[PDB]
Amino acid sequence: IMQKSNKINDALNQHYKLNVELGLVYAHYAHVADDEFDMPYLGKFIQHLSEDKLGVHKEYISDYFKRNGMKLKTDVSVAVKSIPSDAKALIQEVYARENEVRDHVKAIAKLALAEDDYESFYFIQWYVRDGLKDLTEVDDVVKLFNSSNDKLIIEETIKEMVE
Amino acid sequence: IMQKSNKINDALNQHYKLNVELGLVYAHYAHVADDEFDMPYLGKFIQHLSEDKLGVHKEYISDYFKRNGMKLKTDVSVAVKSIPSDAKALIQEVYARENEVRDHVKAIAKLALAEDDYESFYFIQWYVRDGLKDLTEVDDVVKLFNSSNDKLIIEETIKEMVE
Amino acid sequence: IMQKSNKINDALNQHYKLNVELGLVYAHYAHVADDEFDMPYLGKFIQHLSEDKLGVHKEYISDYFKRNGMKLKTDVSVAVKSIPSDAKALIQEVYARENEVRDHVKAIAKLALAEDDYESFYFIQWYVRDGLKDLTEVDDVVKLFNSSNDKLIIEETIKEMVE
Amino acid sequence: IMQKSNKINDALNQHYKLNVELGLVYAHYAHVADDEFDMPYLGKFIQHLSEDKLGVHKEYISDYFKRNGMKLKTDVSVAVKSIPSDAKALIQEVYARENEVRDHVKAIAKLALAEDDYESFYFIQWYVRDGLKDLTEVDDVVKLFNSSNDKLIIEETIKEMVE
Amino acid sequence: IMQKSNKINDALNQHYKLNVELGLVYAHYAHVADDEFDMPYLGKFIQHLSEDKLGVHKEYISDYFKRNGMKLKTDVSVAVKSIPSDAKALIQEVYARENEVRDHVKAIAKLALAEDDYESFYFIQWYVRDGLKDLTEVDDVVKLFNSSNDKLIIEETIKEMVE
Amino acid sequence: IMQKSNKINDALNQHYKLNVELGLVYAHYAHVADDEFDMPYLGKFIQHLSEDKLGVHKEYISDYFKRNGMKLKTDVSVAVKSIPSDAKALIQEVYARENEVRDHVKAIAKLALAEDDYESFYFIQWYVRDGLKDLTEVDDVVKLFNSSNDKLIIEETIKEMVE
Ligand SMILES: [Fe+3]
Ligand SMILES: [Fe+3]
Ligand SMILES: [Fe+3]
Ligand SMILES: [Fe+3]
Ligand SMILES: [Fe+3]
Ligand SMILES: [Fe+3]
Ligand SMILES: [Fe+3]
Ligand SMILES: [Fe+3]
Ligand SMILES: [Fe+3]
Ligand SMILES: [Fe+3]
Ligand SMILES: [Fe+3]
Ligand SMILES: [Fe+3]
Ligand SMILES: [Fe+3]
Ligand SMILES: [Fe+3]
Ligand SMILES: [Fe+3]
Ligand SMILES: [Fe+3]
Ligand SMILES: [Fe+3]
Ligand SMILES: [Fe+3]
Ligand SMILES: [Fe+3]
Ligand SMILES: [Fe+3]
Ligand SMILES: [Fe+3]
Ligand SMILES: [Fe+3]
Ligand SMILES: [Fe+3]
Ligand SMILES: [Fe+3]
Ligand SMILES: [Fe+3]
Ligand SMILES: [Fe+3]
Ligand SMILES: [Fe+3]
Ligand SMILES: [Fe+3]
Ligand SMILES: [Fe+3]
Ligand SMILES: [Fe+3]
Ligand SMILES: [Fe+3]
Ligand SMILES: [Fe+3]
Ligand SMILES: [Fe+3]
Ligand SMILES: [Fe+3]
Ligand SMILES: [Fe+3]
Ligand SMILES: [Fe+3]
Ligand SMILES: [Fe+3]
Ligand SMILES: [Fe+3]
Ligand SMILES: [Fe+3]
Ligand SMILES: [Fe+3]
Ligand SMILES: [Fe+3]
Ligand SMILES: [Fe+3]
Ligand SMILES: [Fe+3]
Ligand SMILES: [Fe+3]
Ligand SMILES: [Fe+3]
Ligand SMILES: [Fe+3]
Ligand SMILES: [Fe+3]
Ligand SMILES: [Fe+3]
Ligand SMILES: [Fe+3]
Ligand SMILES: [Fe+3]
Ligand SMILES: [Fe+3]
Ligand SMILES: [Fe+3]
Ligand SMILES: [Fe+3]
Ligand SMILES: [Fe+3]
Ligand SMILES: [Mg+2]
Ligand SMILES: [Mg+2]
Ligand SMILES: [Mg+2]
Ligand SMILES: [Mg+2]
Ligand SMILES: [Mg+2]
Ligand SMILES: [Mg+2]
Repeated sequence: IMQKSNKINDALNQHYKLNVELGLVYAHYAHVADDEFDMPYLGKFIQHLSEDKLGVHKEYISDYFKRNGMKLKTDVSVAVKSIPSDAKALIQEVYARENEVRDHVKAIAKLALAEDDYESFYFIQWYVRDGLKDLTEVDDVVKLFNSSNDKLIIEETIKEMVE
Repeated sequence: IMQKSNKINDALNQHYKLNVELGLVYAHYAHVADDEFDMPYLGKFIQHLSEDKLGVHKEYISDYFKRNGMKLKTDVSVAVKSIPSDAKALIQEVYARENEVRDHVKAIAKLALAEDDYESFYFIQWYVRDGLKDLTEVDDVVKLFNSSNDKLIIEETIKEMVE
Repeated sequence: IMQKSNKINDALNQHYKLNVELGLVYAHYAHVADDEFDMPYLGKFIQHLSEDKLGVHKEYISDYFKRNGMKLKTDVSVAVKSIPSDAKALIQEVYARENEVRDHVKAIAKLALAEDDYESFYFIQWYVRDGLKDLTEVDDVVKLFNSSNDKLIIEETIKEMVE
Repeated sequence: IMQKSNKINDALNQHYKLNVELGLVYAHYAHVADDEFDMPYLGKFIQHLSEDKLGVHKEYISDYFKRNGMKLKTDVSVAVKSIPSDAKALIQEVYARENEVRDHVKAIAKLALAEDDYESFYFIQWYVRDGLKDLTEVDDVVKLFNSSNDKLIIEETIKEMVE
Repeated sequence: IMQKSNKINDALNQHYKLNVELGLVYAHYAHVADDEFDMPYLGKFIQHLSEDKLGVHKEYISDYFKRNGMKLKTDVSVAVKSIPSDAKALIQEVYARENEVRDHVKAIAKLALAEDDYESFYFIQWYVRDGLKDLTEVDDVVKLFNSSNDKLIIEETIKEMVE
Repeated sequence: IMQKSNKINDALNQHYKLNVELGLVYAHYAHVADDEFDMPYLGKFIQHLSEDKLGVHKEYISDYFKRNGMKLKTDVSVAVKSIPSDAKALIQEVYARENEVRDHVKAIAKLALAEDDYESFYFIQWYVRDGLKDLTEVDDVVKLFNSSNDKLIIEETIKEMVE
């Protein structure tokens, strides 16, 4: 009498895929921030976000599926074929992707209510809140590039954020 | 006077890609071991191996590239399109893939000597040793399925291995 | 039945001499960084590298010779007859010399294999790894001069590196 | 795709046999050093070397075989049919045998590279280093017999070495 | 007025030889128990018994000889030319050899009284008691193979015995 | 109104050079004491003196120059082209060089007073005292070779001095 929603199943499989692929992209951007742009703390901030997407962001869905009978799907393809031209544009790109996360998460909450899937509406509340948190942390680094022209000042300020 | 080997660069980019894709496959197999085969400790063993491949196995290469000027490439595609039929065949599949890792790692060591790239030969020694270690840990779980017909006995024995 | 290689003996005596003379040059550059360029932390970084070259870098060879019957040779001549014009070029010079160290160390590893001197190949692995480490630490200071125009910002950033 | 080298298998079985038989000989020499030559600390030094050869020196090979599918062979024959005439010649004999160990270990490293068996080249690095260490510790006792004519002085000096 | 018995000297040299050769055989059986029969705890039990035979069982005799003027003889030959077909028969074989130890030890006690060698009768009391102890510990593992058909149950039970 | 004395500048640059070159010679003699003469504690005593000359003895001058505007000069050449024939003559040679240090240091103090350079007279007081201290410590080892014919007795006595 509690059959899982296929629509929610698909939307969460899509979101699983987004977090894997985002995490793989951020792992690359973390590398570039350190190696090419000489900003290892910016690299550490982005690497932390990468391990976040490839960790709890995907594991919570996988665990959730175990409990309710939804089917997990692993279908992944991502190629980092060009890189932003400097550190500001790099973190600006990360921002734009985190903003899209908020839009994807919102669609899932809306769908969960349309499906009368209150377990799924409960489960997604965490993503609803974290969408704004991850976006805010990234926004706190974007602001640094408009507040100083000095890479090492910026780096020094980031070091108190991923501490 | 210390220009990086393109051949080693490619072979390590390929190995980076193998560890990402293997890690994504193992994350799926971990899920199935718990959810479908009712073996959450086998699932915990495979999840640990997944986080190993998607963690230090790929990060050491990325860090190494930063030091020597090799170029990191992120080009990933993996789809888990069928799953082994039971827990024994699942861990047997994991075994077969770890055995292939040893063959890939051996080719890189051999290439590093052919290139007179002793930094790369040093760097790969860790993978040379870990290839046998990961294979042995997986082999220690395969043996359980030939030693008992009782899933819960096996599960109980695995619990002292990923402890 | 285990007679020491004269070729390895000479190559390690040459490397002993390189580390003494490099260490004496860096001791001078450390002085100049502090006294002339007003960068005492850059001076502390270079002094640490000096004591590294004049310490374990030369002592490991001397100890090794004691064990295998190779002959130690002390033949040293170095004069610091001009100094780079500013702090950036100073650390750039240190970089260029550490990069040459990697090339010298690589020749010794290659020779050890050609001689079937596996004790010497083992012994040099430490230098193979440290060549990249010392180069990376120096590279981490070079990057600072391209990341800021402010000596005191740079100095402040170096202070968290030789801490 | 990772089939074990029979040549390495044989060379390591031979080395297993050497460490057993050497250990049995040293256990006898330890006895004689104490009982016949009145040098119990020299006896303790040689007994420690005996337990070294009959312990980790043979166990590491046996463990290694478990991991890679090589076959262990136990084929042992040793008879101590004459004993050196005094303590100096006793420790001189031990020295000569440890020097031969270095030659045997070197042949195995060389063979491992010829076989492209990098797991075996990794595994033998420990023996490559320990060959010089055991030889050096034994050499440190040989030197005592050329530095003093007084057994009890020598004994007293050995007591700070196997401490 | 206290001249050592040659008969006891020979019987203890023979027993020294038995403990060396038994210890070498058990080291091999320990390997097989783990590697071939997938029972590493059974392997750990047999390895412990091996180090027992090759340790105090032989050292007590060697020490005893030092005190009373008996001559130590090292004459060793052992080849493990076939292995029992499964774990039960392996531990059954170990049992049969430990039972023979009790018979050999009993002959020495009897001889010591016939020789009026009360020091030797005292010295052998330890072996008289340990013969039954080692036999009992081995018997406690034999019983497991008649109490369960499940290798992993047996393994789990052995793990609380060599703990 | 406080212009640095060129004469003191030269005399301290010469003394800087003496301590570097002496330190390099002692590092070699330390090696020989251990390796050739079988006296590792004598080697440890001489190595400590080497690190003394190449450390504070040269660094105090370099630091002093930073404070008063004197120019540091690095002009070093030393070759150890023959070695004394035995341990006594080795330490006798070290003694003779430390005695010359006292004469060089005395000339600098005398010059500092002739120049009315009381900062330089203050600065050299440390060297005035250390000249006698280093000479006394070396003299305490020379005395050992006239007090015993037994290398190991001497070695044992040195071990309580560089402790
Ligand atoms: Fe569907
Ligand atoms: Fe976080
Ligand atoms: Fe599921
Ligand atoms: Fe792209
Ligand atoms: Fe940038
Ligand atoms: Fe998050
Ligand atoms: Fe600041
Ligand atoms: Fe700060
Ligand atoms: Fe701060
Ligand atoms: Fe290419
Ligand atoms: Fe692990
Ligand atoms: Fe890079
Ligand atoms: Fe598939
Ligand atoms: Fe199953
Ligand atoms: Fe691993
Ligand atoms: Fe249990
Ligand atoms: Fe249990
Ligand atoms: Fe338990
Ligand atoms: Fe030569
Ligand atoms: Fe350092
Ligand atoms: Fe030497
Ligand atoms: Fe110059
Ligand atoms: Fe400057
Ligand atoms: Fe270094
Ligand atoms: Fe700060
Ligand atoms: Fe600050
Ligand atoms: Fe700070
Ligand atoms: Fe064969
Ligand atoms: Fe030891
Ligand atoms: Fe085996
Ligand atoms: Fe013999
Ligand atoms: Fe003697
Ligand atoms: Fe050893
Ligand atoms: Fe003493
Ligand atoms: Fe004493
Ligand atoms: Fe003492
Ligand atoms: Fe007899
Ligand atoms: Fe026991
Ligand atoms: Fe004896
Ligand atoms: Fe047999
Ligand atoms: Fe079996
Ligand atoms: Fe026993
Ligand atoms: Fe149980
Ligand atoms: Fe239990
Ligand atoms: Fe238990
Ligand atoms: Fe002048
Ligand atoms: Fe001192
Ligand atoms: Fe200056
Ligand atoms: Fe000379
Ligand atoms: Fe001498
Ligand atoms: Fe001094
Ligand atoms: Fe004494
Ligand atoms: Fe003493
Ligand atoms: Fe003492
Ligand atoms: Mg409604
Ligand atoms: Mg070649
Ligand atoms: Mg060759
Ligand atoms: Mg080849
Ligand atoms: Mg009677
Ligand atoms: Mg006057």
